[PDB]
Amino acid sequence: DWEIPDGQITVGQRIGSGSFGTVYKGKWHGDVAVKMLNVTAPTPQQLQAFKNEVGVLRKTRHVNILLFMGYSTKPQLAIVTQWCEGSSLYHHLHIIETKFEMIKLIDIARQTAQGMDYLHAKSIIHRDLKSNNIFLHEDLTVKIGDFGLATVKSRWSEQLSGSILWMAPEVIRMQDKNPYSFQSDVYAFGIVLYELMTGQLPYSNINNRDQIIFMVGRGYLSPDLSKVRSNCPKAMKRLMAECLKKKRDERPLFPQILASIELLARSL
Ligand SMILES: Cc1ccc(NC(=O)c2ccnc(C(F)(F)F)c2)cc1-c1cc(OCCO)nc(N2CCOCC2)c1
Repeated sequence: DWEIPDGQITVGQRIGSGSFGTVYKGKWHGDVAVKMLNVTAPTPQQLQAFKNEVGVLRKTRHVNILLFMGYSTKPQLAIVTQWCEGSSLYHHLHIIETKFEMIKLIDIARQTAQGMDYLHAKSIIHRDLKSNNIFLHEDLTVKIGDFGLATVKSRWSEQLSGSILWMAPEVIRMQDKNPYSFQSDVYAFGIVLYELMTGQLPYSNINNRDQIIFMVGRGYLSPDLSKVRSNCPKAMKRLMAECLKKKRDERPLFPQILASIELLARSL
């Protein structure tokens, strides 16, 4: 089992906090990351979202997926994962503005498609794929996770969460019927491809969030693919357009995406 014996995990510096949890850099067989899902006695919702997140993570054993290490219920509900030196893709592209070579951008894309293909084969829909959830371990290896603390685990689009730029037209329309599919994860991956190849977030010239929501959902607005840097291969721009298709069934799945990136990478 993955239940860590009591009084083994130690917690150090607070790395983040939100409505749905607090993350610390901790110690348990070396450096680890610890997520405290509750503070006071947990609600039945918190216990269930904990059981569901642990259920998802315990099924993952892949180099491009954040390493789940274990869990604790005493004294608080905790999830222990590996600790990674580095920064997320978001930090690199939009905060410190790292100028990666085209070969590295294609490799980050390949490693993300690699981890995504794995999750989909295990019937795990990410539901929140974006550059912030793509960690660059030692600024070289992609480690996909869900580092967000604004959202809860399980169920599917209540809403209320700013990951709108990576939302497929069918997800951004905020309908009662569950809009989440493998294809909505592919659209989010297409947005990540846009960020890699442009170095920008889409719709940067629109200052109104409700207008972005309305227009993407209605198909009036889509990413400007002419913004992709000159050295972006024609196959990559073609793949990006395929992933961003408004009709979800027209979107390629990750075994196809992965084969397209692997062929692209060999032909540089
Ligand atoms: C500790 C923790 C526990 C569970 C989870 N859960 C998932 O990752 C998850 C949930 C649902 N599904 C999946 C899916 F991948 F299958 F989709 C994955 C995350 C963390 C966590 C939070 C976070 O946040 C930092 C503050 O934002 N930083 C990290 N780092 C680890 C690497 O070193 C830098 C710090 C780890």
